[PDB]
Amino acid sequence: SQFDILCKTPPKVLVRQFVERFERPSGEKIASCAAELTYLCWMITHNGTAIKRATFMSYNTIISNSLSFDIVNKSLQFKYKTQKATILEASLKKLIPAWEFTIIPYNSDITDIVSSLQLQFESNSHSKKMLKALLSEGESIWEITEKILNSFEYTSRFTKTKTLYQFLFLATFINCGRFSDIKNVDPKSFKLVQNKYLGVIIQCLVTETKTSVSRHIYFFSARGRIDPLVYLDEFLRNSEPVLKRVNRTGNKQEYQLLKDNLVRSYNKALKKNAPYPIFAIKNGPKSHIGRHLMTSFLSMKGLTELTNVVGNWSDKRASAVARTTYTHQITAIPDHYFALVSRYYAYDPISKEMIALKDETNPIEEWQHIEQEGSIRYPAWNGIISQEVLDYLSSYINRR
Amino acid sequence: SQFDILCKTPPKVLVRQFVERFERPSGEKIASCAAELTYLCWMITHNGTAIKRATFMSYNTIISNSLSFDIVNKSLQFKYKTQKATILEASLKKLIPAWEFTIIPYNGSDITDIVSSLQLQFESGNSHSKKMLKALLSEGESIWEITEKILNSFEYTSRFTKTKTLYQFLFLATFINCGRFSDIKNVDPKSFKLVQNKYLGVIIQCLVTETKTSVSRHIYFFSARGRIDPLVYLDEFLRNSEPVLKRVNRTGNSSSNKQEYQLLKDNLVRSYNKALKKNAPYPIFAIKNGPKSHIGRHLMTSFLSMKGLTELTNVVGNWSDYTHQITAIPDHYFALVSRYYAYDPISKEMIALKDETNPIEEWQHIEQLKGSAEGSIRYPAWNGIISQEVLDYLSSYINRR
Amino acid sequence: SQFDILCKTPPKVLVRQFVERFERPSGEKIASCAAELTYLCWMITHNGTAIKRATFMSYNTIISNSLSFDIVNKSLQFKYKTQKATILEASLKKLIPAWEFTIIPYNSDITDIVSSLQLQFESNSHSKKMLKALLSEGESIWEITEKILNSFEYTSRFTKTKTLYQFLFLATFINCGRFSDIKNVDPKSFKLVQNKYLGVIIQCLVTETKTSVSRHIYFFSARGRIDPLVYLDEFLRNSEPVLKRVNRTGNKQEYQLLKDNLVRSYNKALKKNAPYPIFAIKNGPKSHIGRHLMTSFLSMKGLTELTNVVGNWSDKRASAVARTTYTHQITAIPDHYFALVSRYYAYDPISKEMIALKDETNPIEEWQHIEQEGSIRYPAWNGIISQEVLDYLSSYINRR
Amino acid sequence: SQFDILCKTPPKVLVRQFVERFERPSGEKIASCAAELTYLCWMITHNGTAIKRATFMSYNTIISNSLSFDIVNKSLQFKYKTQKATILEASLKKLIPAWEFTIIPYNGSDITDIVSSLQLQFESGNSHSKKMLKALLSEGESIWEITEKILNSFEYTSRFTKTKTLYQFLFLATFINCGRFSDIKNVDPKSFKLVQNKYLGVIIQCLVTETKTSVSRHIYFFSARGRIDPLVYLDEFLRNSEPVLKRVNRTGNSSSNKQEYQLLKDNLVRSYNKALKKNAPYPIFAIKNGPKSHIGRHLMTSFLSMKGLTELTNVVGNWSDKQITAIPDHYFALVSRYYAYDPISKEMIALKDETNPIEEWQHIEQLKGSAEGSIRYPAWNGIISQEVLDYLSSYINRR
DNA sequence: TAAGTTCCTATTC
DNA sequence: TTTAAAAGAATAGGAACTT
DNA sequence: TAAGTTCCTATTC
DNA sequence: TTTAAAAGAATAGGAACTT
DNA sequence: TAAGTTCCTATTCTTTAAAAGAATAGGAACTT
DNA sequence: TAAGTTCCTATTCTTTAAAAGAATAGGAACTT
Repeated sequence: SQFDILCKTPPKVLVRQFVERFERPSGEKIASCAAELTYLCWMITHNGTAIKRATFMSYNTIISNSLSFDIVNKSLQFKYKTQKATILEASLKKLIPAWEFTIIPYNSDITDIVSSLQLQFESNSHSKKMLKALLSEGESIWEITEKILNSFEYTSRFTKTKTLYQFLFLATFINCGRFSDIKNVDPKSFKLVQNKYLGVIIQCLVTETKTSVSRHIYFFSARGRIDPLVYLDEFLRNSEPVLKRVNRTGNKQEYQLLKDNLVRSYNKALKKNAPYPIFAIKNGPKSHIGRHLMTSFLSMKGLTELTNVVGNWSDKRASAVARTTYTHQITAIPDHYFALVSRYYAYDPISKEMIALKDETNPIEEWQHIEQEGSIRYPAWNGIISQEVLDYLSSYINRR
Repeated sequence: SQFDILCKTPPKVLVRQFVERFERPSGEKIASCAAELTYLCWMITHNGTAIKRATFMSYNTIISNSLSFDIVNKSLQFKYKTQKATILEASLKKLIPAWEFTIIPYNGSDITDIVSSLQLQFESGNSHSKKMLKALLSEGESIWEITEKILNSFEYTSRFTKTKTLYQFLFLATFINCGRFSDIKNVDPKSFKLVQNKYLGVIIQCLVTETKTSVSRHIYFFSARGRIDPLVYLDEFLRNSEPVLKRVNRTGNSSSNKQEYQLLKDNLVRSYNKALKKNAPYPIFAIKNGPKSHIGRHLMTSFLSMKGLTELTNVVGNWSDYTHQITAIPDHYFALVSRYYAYDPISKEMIALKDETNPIEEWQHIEQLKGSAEGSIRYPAWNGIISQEVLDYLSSYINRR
Repeated sequence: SQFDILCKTPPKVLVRQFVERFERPSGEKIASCAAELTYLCWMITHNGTAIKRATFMSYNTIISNSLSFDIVNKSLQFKYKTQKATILEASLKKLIPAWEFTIIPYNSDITDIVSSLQLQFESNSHSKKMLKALLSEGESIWEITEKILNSFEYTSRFTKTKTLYQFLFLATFINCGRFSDIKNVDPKSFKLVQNKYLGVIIQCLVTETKTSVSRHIYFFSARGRIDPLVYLDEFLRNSEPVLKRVNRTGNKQEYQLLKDNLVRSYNKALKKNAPYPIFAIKNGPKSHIGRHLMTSFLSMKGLTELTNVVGNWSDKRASAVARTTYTHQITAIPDHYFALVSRYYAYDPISKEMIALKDETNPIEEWQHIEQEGSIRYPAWNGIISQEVLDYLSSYINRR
Repeated sequence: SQFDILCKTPPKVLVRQFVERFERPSGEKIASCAAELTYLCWMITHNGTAIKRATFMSYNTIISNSLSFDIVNKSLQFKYKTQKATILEASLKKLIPAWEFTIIPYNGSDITDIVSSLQLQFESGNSHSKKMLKALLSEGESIWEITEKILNSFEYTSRFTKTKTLYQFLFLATFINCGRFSDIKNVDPKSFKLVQNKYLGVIIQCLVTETKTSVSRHIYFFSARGRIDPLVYLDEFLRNSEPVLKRVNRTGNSSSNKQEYQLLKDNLVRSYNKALKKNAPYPIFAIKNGPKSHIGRHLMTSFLSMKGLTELTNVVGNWSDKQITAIPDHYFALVSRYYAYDPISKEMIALKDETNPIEEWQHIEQLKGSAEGSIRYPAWNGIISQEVLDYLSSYINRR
């Protein structure tokens, strides 16, 4: 894609190509400066600091949509997310003195506004009210989860896809993370970590998150119909490692858990199977549904205090400076969080305790037996995902 | 009304009509651009963002009053609530290049004047309004006593039952919720629900979305001890007024969601104010431009203050400090306003009054025999609109008493 | 005083007199424009809004100290608490076009700065620490109160003064109010109000307070050697009604409780008798001691919640719009406040209750007997202070 | 030092000396105006407001490094942290009309440069520091384990007892209070008090006023369970170091109040850092410009975060948030280690370990008639509250 | 010996 | 690190007279 | 009959 | 009445191809 | 007398805005 | 088939600046 290409082009070459466009003034040539113009405007306002894919993408669009120019008077303007327009205009000019630039703050023309209105005239909150309904009716969060999960069971056209959809969904719910949170997981960071309520849980790491604050992603045995480890198994056995896509203009992590485009097909599917009204609403949550469900679950269950941590929201109860530079360790999802989500335990608002449900299978005890042929079951991830892990999962699976 | 019409006219048509006015320059034609000019100036400064009724109304007036023009020199000016006049003038011109526009800031001191003015005062309605309000609560009567009085002032002056019902309902409604007329008026009748309350058993709760500051809030109704009972007036209301189709109140064309009904009629306020004005159960109500339908809101604000519960004011009155965000009122608020309990400043808890009648218990009895879908019989007008579960509760409560 | 005179002069006359000063340019004449110049600058920046005494006083001084002028070049300047100097200068000029004005913001040049420093180089916190000591030591608040109170008992040169000092002091303490709070009480507003702990208490009203937020002042029977009603009695029988002084270039209230100058005489006394170190410190609290003491009492007793109300400090729990426009009734001093300060009861931080002290005289019961002549004991306030009140006090007194 | 001298020189004298430099235009003379030029530029932009040591120091350097001039054209320029350069230049000139001044903003981008720079990177500070810090806590050891290690790294490397005492005291001190060096150093020794705390009986509390952000805060010392005990290091400290006369740190020269004593010596930090640097009990400490004395602060910030108690961070560490505030009771409960925090209930739980600090306080508070505190800590006798010196003295022997 | 200081300069919060 | 300055309205004090 | 309405304008929050 | 605007970095959607 | 007053001046508190937007209150001629 | 992909564009999150001040860390030449 354009961005990948930008990343492949040498700085001087970019600047080079940008100038050539203005030597033999052509509409064909000036009309495409967009991508380059983006890179330049950024590099200027940030002094060589690399630019991230998404950002380049957004801005490129913004410029491309607003770009306009007069070849005769050598004047070109466009919109950009900035407030020090002048400084930028000056810079651009030094590069092409013969021209006049005019950067317009992103943040109009009547006839446009009008037609736009005249258009609408002929045609978020809704989704929030719909989610409320979805929840505030017959079933529970878990019941809803299973339903959504099952809506893929028969509709999917391939096994990989069915596997991917269900894995992703459940994954996003369990961790209250975004698509990108699950997608950018470094497969080589899978570990078994202890948890006083479940014996052990699988933990991996995501670094390239939205707010650039690393967090862990977990997988663990759950009681009942829905079991993460199971979907994790099905996942591993149908999808293979993905080479970490480059997401910024610069110059280490060779793999990523899912494919960047999984989200489109996922959303598209979730949209069609529409296991609930909410999913019909255009621009309504899609992949993000997982996140909202767990946020609600925690609330409804009376544990909002965990939400921020589980979901990874910069915590404001601590001075920014105190976080930015005096804290050196990815905050921990508290032990009991998993206890609850695993369903082998319940929460007593009064006794402020986890009450192990009298199910016959004890999560801890069963771990012991397992701890007391992995590389064979998951050949694709063999050599990538820790063997210690591949074994645990392999066992756990057969062990059932 | 003009606004409704604006909402019915297609964008291009509006712009169209606005231009035609300047083709065959006529006083008749240019003098009416007002409404259109308003729409345009807004759309420009807000980039397609819809405009609310009230706002359009205010601005339309402002322009209309200030509009002036020279057909010969093709120059037209008017006032508008803006500070980037130039940008706007430019825009207007592109639409009609042949003309010159001049937007004058709505918002933008000579000694000798000031002096003479003072020299005038030295020798011999608003600051008066606030005095009477202080007075009102300053004299003997308690808030509740005042409320009952005002309430009764409609009892024998109203010309119809509907009106008597409406006035008393509205008044008590606004007091109980410390809400504005619009708060009660824009309630979505289809949102009535029974909600539990540890002090009164249950209370009726509805929802208002189209509020002034566009911050949704709930409106409540509940059993109260004594001669004034909300549920009773709610009953009388329901049995004399009917659902009202939600009026459109902004240029958009959103035909999605948007509640289909509203609790009261937009014009109720005029007749209400007018009545409250004439019956003038108190001096305050005589003062021109003094509070009228708003009185309810001042009373509760004062009640809360005087009682030492200002912490609730902001929430109750709804002022600024994936959930469809809305904040309700604390449980004990109703406990107090219902009068079945008393507030203890020292402990800060709500204390029930050893008066035999304990509200909670009476709710139980009512909740016990259901199946008596007799609610839908007493309130036929709201049948199908207001939750049956609610219509039953009220119906029972009423008969049960 | 100058201010009173200003209030007596007609607007046009003032402006008149101000101009005459500049017709026959005289140092004598221009040097006195001060008072007038103040009035004008205010009226301008506030558009006819009346000006309060204190404010006029402060500003008059500020101008007077900074006023300077050149009769030859017709240029005059002075300092004033403003930031829109120009607007003001323009206005002044229209009144006297022949002149040039220059308003200098109240709230530079090196050589000045330097000399200033060179000056300092050669030459509040204390009082706060001293108060801490005063408190954070042996004697209790009440013990301290009695001592201070007694320090006037013999030092005073007259009975009226001894009465005034002791009344004022105890008054300010009981109500945690300033001098002005006690002084500006409308004597015609005395009432008997019920209180479920003491039977009844005397309540009066102050409107002309600093923050212009009316509040009530109380008097009540107290257990022990210090009894408000007693000092209230002694007060009433030695001082007389005071004509409400005008305090704004304007409102109705024909009388005020104390004389405006009582404070000087009071401070001066409290200063000399210095019953405590604190009172020696220049500019340290004088009449204000009473407030501080109660503020501390409430805190120390664990009842800060009452402080704001009792002392009257703008509520911050309700939007200003709400406080301003909609709140129409003075928040009420909670019932138990008096219970505590009266000393017939104690406060239990745990049980959150007032515990009546087993004293033999029940405040409530004794009220009954009294409720089951006054115009003779308090002839001066006869016709001014409610008879119902004069009787209650009269009785209570004799009844002892 | 230069700063102390500035503080000793009379205003008019300074301005005097500054002008003389320009009368007989000399490279020798103009080249030294630096310190004076600093004082002037500040006094101007702040109108007589005194200037703090550190600030003067920083600015003096900035000017000194940037100062340049032409004796022939009588033109002199330098950098300064300002944005209203002109106003300042004008002022300076009035003082020396014959000259032309040009104040250059300390804080600021040519494309072609940027580009080439990028074109360069395309082919092939804290960063490393922040990696090790992550590492530190990432590896095995717990915060407390790390603390003890660092603490012990001084035990045998120190060349004197005073120094060994100082280092260990300071370190543990900074950690317990999550304060800066200056926070511990500027404590007014005469402000020590024994305050009650429903979880440990009592704790020692002192006061610091001259803090970085000029927001006073308290510094505490208390009994802790295990090998690491603050009271113990506090004891060792008191018995080897002595009161320090509060150094003047601002050209305010206001004669009154101002505590006369400071807890530690201003230069303790250099040696401390230098030591911590060499003993490098951990990789982190090797990184140049990486945290050193500060380490204690970072540890507690992390401790609180990791423990799920960030709500306490701002208070404990003294950062701006929305009668100087003071640490919640349970904070000490936790750091003392006699109690454990329960995330689910959110209460502090004492450990069934026999030694209940509260009870042991009682015993100590009981048997009086022991002014023997003033005997163990003679140096601080008369400075540190006796009530305190007794408590510590007892506690110590009592163990 | 250096670890300690002393007194600026360089870095960081 | 951090981030509300100041208008406007009291309460002290100075000092020359009064009782 | 005048209280109630209709639809702007004037005021206030 | 109200009073954090917006840069920067995700997650939906559109639509023409692939299987 | 020197405490008690006058009448300014010097210090020290308390509380804060402006204006685009969006309601509520009033004016008049109509409606029932 | 259309579900599943590509590769942009359109919407919707998430957190916060810039720089004057004010400490802490380091450089070098001295010192106990």
